[PDB]
This record gives sequence, structure tokens and C-alpha cells, in this order.
Amino acid sequence: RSYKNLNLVRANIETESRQFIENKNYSIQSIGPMPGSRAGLRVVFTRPGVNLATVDIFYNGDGSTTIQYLTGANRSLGQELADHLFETINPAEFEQVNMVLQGFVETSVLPVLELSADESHIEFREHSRNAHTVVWKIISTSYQDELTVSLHITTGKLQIQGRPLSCYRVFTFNLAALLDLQGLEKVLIRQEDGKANIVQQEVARTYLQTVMADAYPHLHVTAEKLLVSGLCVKLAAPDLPDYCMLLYPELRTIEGVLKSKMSGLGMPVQQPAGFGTYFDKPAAHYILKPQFAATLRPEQINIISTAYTFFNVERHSLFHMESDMARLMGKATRAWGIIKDLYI
Repeated sequence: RSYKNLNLVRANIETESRQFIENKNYSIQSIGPMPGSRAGLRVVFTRPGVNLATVDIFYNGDGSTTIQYLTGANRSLGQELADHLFETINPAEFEQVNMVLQGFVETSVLPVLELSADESHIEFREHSRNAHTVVWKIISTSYQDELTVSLHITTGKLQIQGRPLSCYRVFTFNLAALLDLQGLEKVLIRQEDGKANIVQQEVARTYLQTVMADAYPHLHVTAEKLLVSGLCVKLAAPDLPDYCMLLYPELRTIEGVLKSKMSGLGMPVQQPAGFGTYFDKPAAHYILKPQFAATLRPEQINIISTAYTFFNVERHSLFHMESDMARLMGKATRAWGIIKDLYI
């Protein structure tokens, strides 16, 4: 474990430290700036019976923070604070993305950016433009995250660089329905040489037809392709710490099938209000608004409400960073039941 160059929320470090120290019934000797001109914070704490732990917390010029507990008189104690602070960080913050997707033009990219900034914690700026390259920044100031998205106009190459955090998650979610199997695989597994392309599509297809049952022949072509590609990605997925993004094909399909269904019941879903203009939210589940529910059978109301609720809760959990494969499969199975019911 390295405590160098961490992406800590600087304004939260002292509070997190004091809370950790209080939870342990340790005592503060001091918390304040370091000697001289050194940038950062020094925390000195202890408890009766052992010596003082000094933890030096260096603020680096790039905005990251390096924790040094290998100093002072009580390093085993200081390491407890270092690990507390380390464990405040989402594991994904330690990953890097720098990928290129082929076959993109500005009129296809721009709507994805605009959709993405419909999220409350997401904004984007056009960072630079010339005849060869347009560069955009997607920014979550809330979380401290920024993603650089560059379209190389003359080659059609769309480059995504940063970390796989909230900006990446929102952008790739909205990009996902445009991508071919290989692109979709790249954004979901974040690796360069995936094996989805060697999965026998007809076998996967048969799996899907089995789950969809009665709904299968009513599946929209676009929904069937997204689900089957997604199934290939799950089937060839490498060993990952987290498989949650492998639920993107299901969630995106629900979004499409659901919009299509409520538009067909005279409830068109339009940005920027989105689904919100149709739902009220009681407890942990959403329910349809009376003006709209009045036009529907109770069954329709229930399927639509369940679908929107599952979509919203799972997606919110993904966009806000909140057996592993078996758990994922439980979620995907549920999502397939939902899609099926949407088709009735």
C-alpha cells in the first residue's frame, strides 16, 4: 500500500482525522501547519501508555496529498490514521483511463456531452477547437473529478482520458448505445484486448431468448443488439475488482424501452425535465403522477413505476460511486424481468 499522491479532499482531512481520533478515544496533541514553509498539515496524537504519533500530510503542487507516517515516535499508531485517510478514497481513484474509440463525428459526440450535463453534478466546457481536434472537459466539481474528451476530427478518433469516476461513468453511460461490441467492451471493462469478440453470438442470443420468453419477439432490434453485446461482454469479462458497470446494457435498455413505452401512452420523456415531470417520489420507490396514472391500468402503472425505480436507483448508485459476478448477475436477471414486463 502506497500513501503517496492521494486524491484526498483537502478541506475534509482535519475533520476526518479528528473524527477518527475521537472514535478511537485517542487524544490530540496538535493539529496544524508543519514547521517552516512546508505545505500541508501535521497531526500529532496519542493515548496514555504509548508515545506520540506524528503524521505529516504533504500537499503536493498537483493537488494530490502524500501521507507520511514513518516519522516521529509511534509509527504503528500513526499508520492507523494514515489508513483511515487512505480508506476514505474510492478505489477507482487509483485507476487511469486513456482510451481511443473509433468512428466518431462531432454531431454524434456533442449530444452525448449535452445529455451528460443534464446530471446535477456534471457540467462540460469546450476547452479548445481547431481544424484537427476539439477538446472538451467534463467536470464534477462536487466530487473532485475532471475527464478530458478529445475528438480528432480528421481521423474520427474519440479519446477519453482521466480516471473511471463520476464524469467517466455518466459520459460512457450516455455514449454506450452508439458503440459496436468492441467499443462497448472497452468502456465497460476499461482494457485494450478484450475477448467479447470471440463469444458465439448465437449461444448468447439463445440465453437472451430464454430469459425474454414471451417478450423476445417484441424486443426492439436496437434493444436486442445492446442486450446481446452486453451479454458477450459479461461472458468474456476479465477478473475485475468491480463488475457493476457491466449492468450498463440493461440499464440503458430499460431507459429506451421505458421511454418508448410511456411515449406510446402519451407521456413523452423530454430533456431537461426528463422522467421527473411524470413521477412523484414517496418512500424508497417512485410512483406515477395522478394526471398520467389516471389514463392507465394498475398493471401498467406498477410495471412503469418498478422499471423507473430500478433504473433510477441502480443508475444513481453507479453515477455517484456508491460472489461479485454473482451479485451482478442477480441485478441483470432482475433487469431482464423488468424489460420483459415492459413489453408485457
